[PDB]
Amino acid sequence: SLSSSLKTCYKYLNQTSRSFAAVIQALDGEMRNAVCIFYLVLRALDTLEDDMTISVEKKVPLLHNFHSFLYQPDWRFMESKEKDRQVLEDFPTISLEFRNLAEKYQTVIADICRRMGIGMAEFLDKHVTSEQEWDKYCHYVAGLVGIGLSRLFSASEFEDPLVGEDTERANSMGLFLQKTNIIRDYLEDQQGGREFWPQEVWSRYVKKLGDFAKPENIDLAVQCLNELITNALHHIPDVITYLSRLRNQSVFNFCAIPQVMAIATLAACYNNQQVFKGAVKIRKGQAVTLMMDATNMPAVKAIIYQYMEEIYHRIPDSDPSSSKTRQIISTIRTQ
Ligand code: NI
Repeated sequence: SLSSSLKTCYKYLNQTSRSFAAVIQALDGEMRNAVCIFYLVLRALDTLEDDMTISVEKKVPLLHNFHSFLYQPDWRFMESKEKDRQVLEDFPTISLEFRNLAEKYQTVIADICRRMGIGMAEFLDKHVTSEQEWDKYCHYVAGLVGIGLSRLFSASEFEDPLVGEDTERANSMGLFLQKTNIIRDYLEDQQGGREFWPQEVWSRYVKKLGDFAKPENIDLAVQCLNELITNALHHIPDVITYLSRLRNQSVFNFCAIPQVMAIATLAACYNNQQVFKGAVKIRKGQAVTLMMDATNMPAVKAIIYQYMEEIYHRIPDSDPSSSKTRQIISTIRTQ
């Protein structure tokens, strides 16, 4: 039932999303192709942004005008040295399918690309300073994905207008995933010369973000870790509100699975020295269980509440964020 070009698009989706691909492919009806194409367009944009072999002077024009390449049938980019470069080399195939989408989906995807390109370009030289700047960066690379998705769901009418309307809750969905990834990936990012932890926070502990990798600094590193985890937890009430408003089963699964994965991850990272020694992962069986069970509101709430309990009873009295961590958890639990 797929055209030659759509066949190729799903192949790329599987190459670049692994799974998530199966969850996307389970989306009902018109949502499936819309989300598949949105994901590929975002992957192409992110592939440009990530590629350190592309100079800033070359990269900014590509970021600024990426949204316009969607309407340029022959546009491709042949000089990338990144893992997912096939989506850039074969962009014509993706944009062809994009232009085959209903106009209501095109409008959303183009708007999000435009906005993300501008934001990504703003952050190419600079690192993240304040907590407000952390939220801004996360909005650009992840919050806008949540906003775009929510707008696609409402436009398809498989979800209520409210989903696309409430940009704040949609933004939180994205910020929660992105902050979680940033926290978990401290060491991987360090070894790759990337710095995403906000300076207003870490500079309360060490003189350079890299100092957290030093074993004499483990206590300070964990305090900072716990502070950032506490920050991320503030998004959980919005995540619960967002999930609670979904009436489509395939949408609910698509939305809930990454969020329950993120919470399991934050729970694993909390007060955990191993964050600064390797990549803390969810144990493989457990990850598949959470995926398999993340299917209705009572079940997801029960999961989040259990993980919040595991954090709560691990909070060291001596942690400088201990009071705040307890308070957000009590807030999450009583929703
Ligand atoms: Ni420009």
